[PDB]
Amino acid sequence: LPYEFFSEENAPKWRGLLVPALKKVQGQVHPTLESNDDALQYVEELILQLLNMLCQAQPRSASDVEERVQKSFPHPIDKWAIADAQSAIEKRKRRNPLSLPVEKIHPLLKEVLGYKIDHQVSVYIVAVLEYISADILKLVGNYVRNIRHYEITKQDIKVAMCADKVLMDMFHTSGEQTYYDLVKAFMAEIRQYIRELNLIIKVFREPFVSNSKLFSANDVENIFSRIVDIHELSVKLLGHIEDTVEMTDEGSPHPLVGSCFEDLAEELAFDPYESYARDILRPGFHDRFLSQLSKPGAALYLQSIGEGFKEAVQYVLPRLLLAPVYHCLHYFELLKQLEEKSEDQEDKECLKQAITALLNVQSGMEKICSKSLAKRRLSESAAIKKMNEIQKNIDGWEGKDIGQCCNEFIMEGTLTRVGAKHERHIFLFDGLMICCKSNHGQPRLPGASNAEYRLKEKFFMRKVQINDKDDTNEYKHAFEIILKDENSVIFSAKSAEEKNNWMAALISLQYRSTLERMLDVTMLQEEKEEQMRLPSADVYRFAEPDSEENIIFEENMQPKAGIPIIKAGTVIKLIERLTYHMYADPNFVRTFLTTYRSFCKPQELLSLIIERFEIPEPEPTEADRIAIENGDQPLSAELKRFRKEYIQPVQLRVLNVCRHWVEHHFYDFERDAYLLQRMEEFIGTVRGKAMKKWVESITKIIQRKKIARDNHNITFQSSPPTVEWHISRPGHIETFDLLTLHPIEIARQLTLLESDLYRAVQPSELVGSVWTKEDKEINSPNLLKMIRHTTNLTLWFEKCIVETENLEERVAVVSRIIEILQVFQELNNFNGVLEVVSAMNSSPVYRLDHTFEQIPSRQKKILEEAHELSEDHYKKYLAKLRSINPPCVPFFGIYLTNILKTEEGNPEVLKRHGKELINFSKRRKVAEITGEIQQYQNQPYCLRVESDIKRFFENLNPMGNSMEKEFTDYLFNKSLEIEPRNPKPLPRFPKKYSYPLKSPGVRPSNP
Repeated sequence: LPYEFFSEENAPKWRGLLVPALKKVQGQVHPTLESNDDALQYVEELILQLLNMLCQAQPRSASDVEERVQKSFPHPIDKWAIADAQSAIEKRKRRNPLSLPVEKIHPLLKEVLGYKIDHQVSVYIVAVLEYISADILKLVGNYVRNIRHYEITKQDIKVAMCADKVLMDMFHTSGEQTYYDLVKAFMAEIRQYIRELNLIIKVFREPFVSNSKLFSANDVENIFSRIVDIHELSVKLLGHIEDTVEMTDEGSPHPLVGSCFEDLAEELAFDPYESYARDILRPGFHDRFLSQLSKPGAALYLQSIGEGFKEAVQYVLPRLLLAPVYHCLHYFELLKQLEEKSEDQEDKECLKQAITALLNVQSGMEKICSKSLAKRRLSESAAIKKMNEIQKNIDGWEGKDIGQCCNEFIMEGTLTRVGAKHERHIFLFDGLMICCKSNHGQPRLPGASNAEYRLKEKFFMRKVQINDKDDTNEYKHAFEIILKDENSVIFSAKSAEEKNNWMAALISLQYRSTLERMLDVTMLQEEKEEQMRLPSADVYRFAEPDSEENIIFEENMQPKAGIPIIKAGTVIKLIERLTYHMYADPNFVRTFLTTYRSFCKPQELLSLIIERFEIPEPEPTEADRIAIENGDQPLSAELKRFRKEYIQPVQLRVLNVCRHWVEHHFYDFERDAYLLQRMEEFIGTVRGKAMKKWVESITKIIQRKKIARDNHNITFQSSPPTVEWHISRPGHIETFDLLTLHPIEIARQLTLLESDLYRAVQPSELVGSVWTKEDKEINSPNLLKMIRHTTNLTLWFEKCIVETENLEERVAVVSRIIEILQVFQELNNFNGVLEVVSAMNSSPVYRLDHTFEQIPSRQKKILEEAHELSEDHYKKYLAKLRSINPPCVPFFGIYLTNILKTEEGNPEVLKRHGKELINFSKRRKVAEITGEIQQYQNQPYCLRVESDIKRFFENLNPMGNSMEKEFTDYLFNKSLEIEPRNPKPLPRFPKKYSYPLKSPGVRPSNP
């Protein structure tokens, strides 16, 4: 009685160990695909199925297990598996121990097996289980990567299974054409293309290069013909295309890739494509080819390398070599889509220069492909509505709907079954074979089927192998098929033309898998052989390894964890992650540039990014010296494979953070004249091929800023409300006063004024309490400028009140100020609103009972409304702000208060092993708050600025040349004068204003 899989006895012991572990394996093969618990719960059921049959043989030693593996597991999967499991016993260095919980599997093994086993045996068993787990995810991951889905599901796992012959032997739109999308699409296509290239180079071409005595130099050329060159180009192009996008900020319609093509086209890099397109479409190509796998030694070497290898190299490789053609033709038809949909002038200029330089190459192939022979090979190599028609075309079909096991049809032709009376039309489908007898034109009885065809039987199409010989006997252009538990059927064709057609699609299905597998094995192997030493930690500080005393990460923030994030760490490590060669982080670069002045200085940062930029190259070996001035020179090629792949990412990001720097921090270089000087001189030293583009990028921005500082008047969308005139004629700045100017006009101008101030505020001025530092004027020019405004305005209000001795007039004044509040409220100017509340809560005013008595009851409710904005920690206010759309002027007070609580609630540094790490968590938390500030800086108000009035409020000097304390006392003293205490009589003060005291008021004009 084999051990149950559920298991009916022990169920919660086989479902809570695999799912959590396999999720990590998927990130090892395809770090670009998402995990799905549903899919992972299906894989564990497969891995468990394997664990049973392996324990059936009941091995007691690590040697008895190997036997069961070589027998059950097909080839060559059994040879690579035993090589991996052995690596576990050799105790040799490995990426990581068995991902799957070994201490969870070990006890359960002795239960299923039935007896005691050494720990060395268990590890060997799980080792195999690991190789198989990763093998399934590696396969299904490929298909998900090909269909461009980016997500894996339990469903697509089944599809990849059926496509196999090994795993089945053991387990048994879019009309839209946006400019940005085509780039992301092409980049996805070129990635698949490059993968196919590596398949042709490291799987097909490698064997011909390995065996020299059989295949010579020119012998290989006659087959592939400059295929490597095409690869080195696609990589570079894929490089510059990923770099241009990585440099494109969010404030841009689309990356400028036009310059990229211009460089390659100017160098005529698309020439090897022409040489290739010819050597492949030649009339005498297939001849030299087929006459290459027939020569002595060839037919035997192909088989030794792998089983079924020969069949694909002869009936598939030719079709794979046609890819670079269609690929190259795709560029031309794509560049034209760029010039048409280019949103930039300078960009479109580089597009024309590219297409023009590729006219000779385009016109070339456009005529090479139009050949009477070449054109016939192109159309050949080139839901669901089709399957229903084909299934319908079948009469009395006894199988399950074709769509049960088939998603597509490969080809449709005719063949003659040996021992078969009539030629059978054949429908080709993935995982299925269809045979029918034609009855076209033949008479039928009324009511009987009218279908053209008639099919007797069907085949699985899994695990079938074909061998053919154009024998003396009446067998020609035929293939051999082995029915399971059945005699093989020979299928003949009319000519070799169709023979290759069938052999193509057929061999491709069952053989494609072996390729993708052998490719991943090779690629992975190459990365291991290439030993790369980390830069000397003595000459390069950023090279020092990572630990728990120089850098920290958070587990909470990220479960995968996926994208890494840092809690704290020294400035060195911080900059390392700021320009981490492996991956690029946009969020971190933004945050860092906003909150770096709290623990690092501008001059300091510049000096550090330079150190990070310039990296000492590994000293050439002794043999490189004698050859550095002579032929047969190393050329440091082995070093370039790392230098080029390390320098680029590292230095690219150094120029990236340096790009954002000179764009969103132009004030830093404006504050220190020497800082900018260093910047322009550091760029001058930066030299290189593609480095020019990014250099011109930085320089262009720097010049753009300088011309911005020197000498505006932007326009907005209609329509601006007509300005409201006051009792005093326009232009008369002298008569300007609270009662004189028109209520709503005053609010508009103050709203504009306070809005610019708010927008001007840089999130930097609010980090590390730089406004509290003695050097407040330097770090927070805008913040302070805003604060001073609120003070002056509020004071001005109180001054307009207490100085109005006459009660009748002071009531008017207070009444007017309340009206101005209303217009702040409707203009979403919460600032000005609360600036009025402050004057109404001031000592000199809050005590004027006699004044606040003679004001309308309708206005009191308006004032009391605002008084409630402060209550409950600005609860009412915060709720109101979230229901408001810009333009609006937020109350800045709330932000300052929170920011403080954050920098006081969190230690500036974290102590680890006596060391001191810069707590970056604070920096982010603060940035989160500063974000809520920028959210409202986007859209300005739609109001026409009036020079005189704007100036008037900019020149507000209530205190005159007095001090805060002095002037405030005076106000309170005037309050005790205009309204004495209860016992003291209330004097009758004369009127000061000799103009109409009646409000307009607060009523916009119809026009």
